[PDB]
Amino acid sequence: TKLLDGKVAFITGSASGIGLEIAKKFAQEGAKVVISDMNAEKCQETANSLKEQGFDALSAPCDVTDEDAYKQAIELTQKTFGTVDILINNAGFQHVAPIEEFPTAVFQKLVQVMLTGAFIGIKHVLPIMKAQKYGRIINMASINGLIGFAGKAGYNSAKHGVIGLTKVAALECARDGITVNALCPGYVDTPLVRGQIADLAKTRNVSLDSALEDVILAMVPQKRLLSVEEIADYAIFLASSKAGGVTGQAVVMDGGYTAQ
Amino acid sequence: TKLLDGKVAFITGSASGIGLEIAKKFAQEGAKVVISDMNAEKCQETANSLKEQGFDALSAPCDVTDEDAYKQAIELTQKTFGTVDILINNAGFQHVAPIEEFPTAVFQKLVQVMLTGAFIGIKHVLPIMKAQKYGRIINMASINGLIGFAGKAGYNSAKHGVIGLTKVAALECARDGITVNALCPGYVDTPLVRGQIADLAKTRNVSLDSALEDVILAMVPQKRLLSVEEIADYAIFLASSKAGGVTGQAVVMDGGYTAQ
Amino acid sequence: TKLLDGKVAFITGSASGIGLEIAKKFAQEGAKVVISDMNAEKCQETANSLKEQGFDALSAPCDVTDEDAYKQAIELTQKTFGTVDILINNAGFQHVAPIEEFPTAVFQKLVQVMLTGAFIGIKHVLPIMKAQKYGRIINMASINGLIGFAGKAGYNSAKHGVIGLTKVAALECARDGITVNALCPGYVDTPLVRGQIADLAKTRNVSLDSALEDVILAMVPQKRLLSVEEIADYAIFLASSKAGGVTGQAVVMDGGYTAQ
Amino acid sequence: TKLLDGKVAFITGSASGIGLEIAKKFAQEGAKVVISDMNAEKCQETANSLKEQGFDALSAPCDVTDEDAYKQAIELTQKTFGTVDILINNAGFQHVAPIEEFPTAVFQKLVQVMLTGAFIGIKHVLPIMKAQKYGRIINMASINGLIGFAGKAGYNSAKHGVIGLTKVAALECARDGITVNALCPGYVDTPLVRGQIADLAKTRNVSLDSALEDVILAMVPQKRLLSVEEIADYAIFLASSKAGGVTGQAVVMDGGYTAQ
Ligand SMILES: NC(=O)c1ccc[n+]([C@@H]2O[C@H](COP(=O)([O-])OP(=O)(O)OC[C@H]3O[C@@H](n4cnc5c(N)ncnc54)[C@H](O)[C@@H]3O)[C@@H](O)[C@H]2O)c1
Ligand SMILES: NC(=O)c1ccc[n+]([C@@H]2O[C@H](COP(=O)([O-])OP(=O)(O)OC[C@H]3O[C@@H](n4cnc5c(N)ncnc54)[C@H](O)[C@@H]3O)[C@@H](O)[C@H]2O)c1
Ligand SMILES: NC(=O)c1ccc[n+]([C@@H]2O[C@H](COP(=O)([O-])OP(=O)(O)OC[C@H]3O[C@@H](n4cnc5c(N)ncnc54)[C@H](O)[C@@H]3O)[C@@H](O)[C@H]2O)c1
Ligand SMILES: NC(=O)c1ccc[n+]([C@@H]2O[C@H](COP(=O)([O-])OP(=O)(O)OC[C@H]3O[C@@H](n4cnc5c(N)ncnc54)[C@H](O)[C@@H]3O)[C@@H](O)[C@H]2O)c1
Repeated sequence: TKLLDGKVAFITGSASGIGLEIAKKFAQEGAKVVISDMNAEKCQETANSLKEQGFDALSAPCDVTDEDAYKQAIELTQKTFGTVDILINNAGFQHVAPIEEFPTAVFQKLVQVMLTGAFIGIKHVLPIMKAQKYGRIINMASINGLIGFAGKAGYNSAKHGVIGLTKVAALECARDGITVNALCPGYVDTPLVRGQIADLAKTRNVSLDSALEDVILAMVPQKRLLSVEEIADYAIFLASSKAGGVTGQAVVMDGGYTAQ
Repeated sequence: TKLLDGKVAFITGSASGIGLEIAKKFAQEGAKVVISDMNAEKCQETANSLKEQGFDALSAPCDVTDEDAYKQAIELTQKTFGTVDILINNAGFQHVAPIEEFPTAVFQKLVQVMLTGAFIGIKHVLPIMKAQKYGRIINMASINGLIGFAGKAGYNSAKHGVIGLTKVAALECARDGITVNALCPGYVDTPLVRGQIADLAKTRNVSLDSALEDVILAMVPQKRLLSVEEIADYAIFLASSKAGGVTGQAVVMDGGYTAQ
Repeated sequence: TKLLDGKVAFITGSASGIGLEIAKKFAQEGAKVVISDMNAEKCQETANSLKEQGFDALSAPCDVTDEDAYKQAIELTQKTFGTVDILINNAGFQHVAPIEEFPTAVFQKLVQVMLTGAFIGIKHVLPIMKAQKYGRIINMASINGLIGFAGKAGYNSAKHGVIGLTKVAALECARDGITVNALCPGYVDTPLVRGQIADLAKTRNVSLDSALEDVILAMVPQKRLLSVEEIADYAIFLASSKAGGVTGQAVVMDGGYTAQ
Repeated sequence: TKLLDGKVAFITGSASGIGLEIAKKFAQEGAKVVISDMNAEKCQETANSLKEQGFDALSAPCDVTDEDAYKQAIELTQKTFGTVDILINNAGFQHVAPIEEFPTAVFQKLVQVMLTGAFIGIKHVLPIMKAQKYGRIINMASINGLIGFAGKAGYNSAKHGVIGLTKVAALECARDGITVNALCPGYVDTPLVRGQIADLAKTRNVSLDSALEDVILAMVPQKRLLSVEEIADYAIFLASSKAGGVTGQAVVMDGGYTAQ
């Protein structure tokens, strides 16, 4: 069966990692998918490969902090596919430092990409969704939106913020056939994380295996990275017509991290 | 596709309402389902109808407060189907009173059915699941496990308690291929609730429609009862092989109740 | 100054540990204190020493699971001091086991002492407090009321439950000048805990110091036991006329345990 | 007794409302208080009146979004009083609009004042506090940091964010004698709120009394505004040497709003 059959899905940061898998898996479920990221070359390359596999894919690159460019990617989507049924605000990045050595500019940029970016997306899709009395907004948050972690002042601040935006947005459209949720993964096996494992391995003079098993997974009860496939599967449920009563939630898939 | 293909699902309180729909929908997803409740007559009638529709159904009635009878229903399941892959602790009931007029016996019985009952189920399935390094335990909790509501001393106490049991159980089996989650519905269109709408309509001398729209749905942003179909659909996801990284969570489907 | 000047404080489990310090410190703040516990000999000894220090102390021993004896301790308080302004539900105990080896009787008893006990206390003081349009109820919960911990099925279930009872009770008396809060300590330097340090030291063949510093404080950011003095100081604030707008809260003092 | 005796308290937004009361009440508890706000004239006027009442008060005006001016107010404090023991990040404002009509600039400014402002304060006091192995940081958040409210996209996003910053900061200094908490008031009787009552009274053609009792207090179980005195009293406890084991918490004083 095709759980997202001829729905139109716009996914920010979809040229790598969780967003790329979400785009791929949404297409397999019958979605028309919009590949959007900074790297406009990976975006065409991505959408072009999905088209060769017989999928409906549009390249609509944009910096989510650039409201003019984000608004025009949304208009190109409307022009191309007729609507936006599903928005995934996934674009993000990381900077780990103690607060004293945390550049204020970088704090502000993490917040601008991962909070203000989601707010821009939502502001511009809410009209399209309210008109059709249907939609699904998923803000890719993190357990770091629900707990503290030393060195992640900007990230945890931005992810905490996007859960607040999620609840406010959910209340504003609860009557309009529209859900607004924050999907909160724990550690996922992504380019992002294998880099951070490499990072920790160099600096602590340990093997990639120890770096992963003794540091990163130290506080994960299941002692494993989640697969992008697992995040994508939860995204499909939340993005589907079957999840219309789920709204204003921080939805957690963290191998038990936050249960302790 | 059949998301629960030849999994064995044991569901407490499955002769009516959410448990009956879960049993029906789990069967459509290829589960072998065990109908278990107080009313042993409805249990045979239920399982007999599922068998006539070409489903694999066992009647294993028991009072979940009766640990001998619960343990024997689990053994009859093992004998019949070879294992238990999925436990749904769904059995429950309600008594609304101000604390001063809340009989202590009734407080204790709500807790015994809806907390101690879940603990008995889990204690007896954990061996079977740990041996096979696979399982799914879903404790049917409520938003009343996450918030207060005047008049529900025993219910809210028991539902809060089963979320605590959920987290403890999740941590004890996180390495064993086993997930333990609490599904937290808001108001569902059930025999239970249509009765409580009738109740409120008599006592306040209003129509069933006002009783529903002005009292019960007063604090539901979506202003609607959830369908048993919606709870069942979330239960299928959480009970499926696709949700192996979801554990120790209060998973909320409440039309936005708890977002405000 | 005397923050509890001629208030009447009834404290369950007040013959040792946190309850004994609360009784002592409440007396220093001008409270009339009721010492209540299982050990009726320690209760007279306690109250007799407070009297010799020029304090107003009553011995009213009772098992909090014995509703007849709890109701009569409350009546003896009314007879002796004229009212109950402050109830501290502190009585408790611990049994750590994996769920499979967790006797159901012991699960039920942890819940009966630490949930049903608090409900009995509240049921019997709510009339006295509602009549006078004043009161303070503090349920001694734990971080284990807010998170999971492996081996604590009964404890975490009971503490989770008493936070639910707290919210329900708070909503029932929010107009009556009455607050209902759950004080949630982390690890406190108590007879209870020094025993559990001794326990862990024997079984793991390590020093008391390693047992404390490497096991118990492993997940405490501040890397220290809290003093009974610290819990008592928060109890005084919450029990004082200054905290009338604090109600229905899990109030956490855990050296940062739950922030991660 | 003087609970803050010769502690040095720097309070942002302290020329009106909660910050002004905190400054006044901290002075009565023996603090040396720094009055800091946009209005540099109210700041001198404030500090000058505290000096005439025999208090230790410094006027150090600054825009908390201006990191150069905030850093220099902190240096003037060090020069004047020798240290900073207590930081209250209180500066804030409100803009209520549906997301579609919510100017992105205004979203960004609410976040810059109430999140980035707190991060600037913390970055610059953490060195002073870590050197002396003592401090207290209180971020004035709101229940709107813990729940959703329609029309408050920027506010709820910023307040949610500052709770995240609170937990991260708490973990970074848990060993250094420093606590970081977010005080979360409900509706307080402030210039801010009496304005919003006037606002609602005009627009809905109702009396100030109905506007307050039927709209604002609709979801407050205690059906009353909190006094600035009540927030100040909790701030004193959290800012005192008695609260050293409280850290990384959203500390709620909301007349029961969030318990339902
Ligand atoms: N990987 C994990 O373990 C993990 C855990 C929790 C949550 N998350 C969150 O999930 C999301 C996906 O992360 P990921 O691990 O797939 O990797 P990633 O962050 O490398 O991928 C995100 C994509 O966002 C793009 N991007 C960055 N800034 C952008 C901007 N301003 N505008 C447009 N695109 C921009 C990047 O180019 C990248 O391709 C992020 O929001 C992340 O914070 C990740
Ligand atoms: N209906 C709602 O709106 C709602 C909302 C939140 C959560 N819930 C929870 O979901 C579950 C299902 O409730 P429901 O609305 O389908 O109706 P229900 O409570 O009428 O059905 C539950 C079943 O449990 C059975 N049962 C009761 N005590 C039992 C015992 N000791 N042993 C065995 N079986 C027993 C009953 O006979 C009944 O058939 C309950 O746990 C309820 O608390 C319901
Ligand atoms: N010590 C800690 O680190 C810690 C941490 C979190 C919360 N708590 C909670 O704080 C409370 C105080 O614990 P504590 O460490 O002071 O020690 P404790 O549990 O040894 O003291 C509690 C007292 O309760 C009494 N008691 C037990 N069962 C009773 C019953 N049925 N009726 C009456 N009295 C009974 C005991 O005799 C004892 O004197 C408990 O509720 C505990 O669960 C303790
Ligand atoms: N009043 C309530 O009911 C309530 C409820 C929850 C939380 N809060 C929070 O408590 C705090 C105090 O609010 P309040 O009601 O006393 O009123 P307020 O917001 O009017 O007072 C805050 C002060 O901050 C100052 N300020 C604003 N922007 C500034 C900037 N960039 N730099 C420096 N100073 C600046 C203002 O001039 C003002 O004097 C705020 O953070 C508010 O969000 C208030």
